Amino acid sequence: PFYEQSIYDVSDEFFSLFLDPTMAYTCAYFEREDMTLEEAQNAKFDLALDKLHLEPGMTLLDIGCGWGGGLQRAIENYDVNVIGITLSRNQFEYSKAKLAKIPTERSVQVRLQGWDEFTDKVDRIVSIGAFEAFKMERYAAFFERSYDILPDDGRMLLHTILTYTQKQMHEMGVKVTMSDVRFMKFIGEEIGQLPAQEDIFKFAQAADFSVEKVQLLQQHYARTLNIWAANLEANKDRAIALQSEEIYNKYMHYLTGCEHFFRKGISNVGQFTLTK
Ligand SMILES: CCNC(=N)NC(=O)Nc1c(CC)cccc1CC
Ligand SMILES: [Cl-]
Ligand SMILES: [Mg+2]
Repeated sequence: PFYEQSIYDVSDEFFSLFLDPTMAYTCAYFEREDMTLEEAQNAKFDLALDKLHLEPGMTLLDIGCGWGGGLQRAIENYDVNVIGITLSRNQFEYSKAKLAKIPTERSVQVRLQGWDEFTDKVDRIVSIGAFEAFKMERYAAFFERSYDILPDDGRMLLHTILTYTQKQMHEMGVKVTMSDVRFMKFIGEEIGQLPAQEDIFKFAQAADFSVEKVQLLQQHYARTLNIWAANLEANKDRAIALQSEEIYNKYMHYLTGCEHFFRKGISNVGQFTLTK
């Protein structure tokens, strides 16, 4: 009967207190065990981009380009035109300015645009950590739009957090405690729908994609979240100064709780190679 500060309300400066310098907010890939967080984030973008079989002169679309680290690796390591789209104004301005400083002989575009608006023809698509925000009632249209803008040899790499069914968690030996259910409720009131592995298969193969590979990075995310949490704790006083002890505690709770979910087996994260 009235109108009444969440983790969403934090500034980009707040995220720089605990993300690596490239501002990746998605699962890293510790290709070597002694990699730093930044090296492992680079390795995760490189892992994704390598699966696209990019050739010189192709155009690459990044759906949900975040703070731009994925397209930075694409511009630096491939001779391709890139288009990045995002619906975040902060990330749009950040990525446009970050990417403008990179030498290139190709075209580079960053747009404030959603996927349901995107009509350009592109040769390859990467989408890292954008799918989690889609509603399942939008899944079909997403894969259809992606399929239609690709050519006949088109490839797409979809990277997304995944959940398990109750039966799967049963068979796997994953016993969900009350603190796990308390945490899933916490995610409701502070963070709506996550796909299972089989869902990506269903909706991608319904849109005439073929699934050629799924790669699961469960324990890489546990390590990613562990490092994020250690960084934020190192920067606690600054985090509380920018925000509040309330917000610092919520973010630490959220990072360490998510870490626990990946470590114990409740959550996973997959890269899906889709071909046309
Ligand atoms: C939908 C857009 N978001 C992503 N794809 N991924 C994250 O939000 N990852 C993440 C998680 C998830 C386990 C927990 C704490 C903090 C972060 C990022 C800083
Ligand atoms: Cl990212
Ligand atoms: Mg992304």
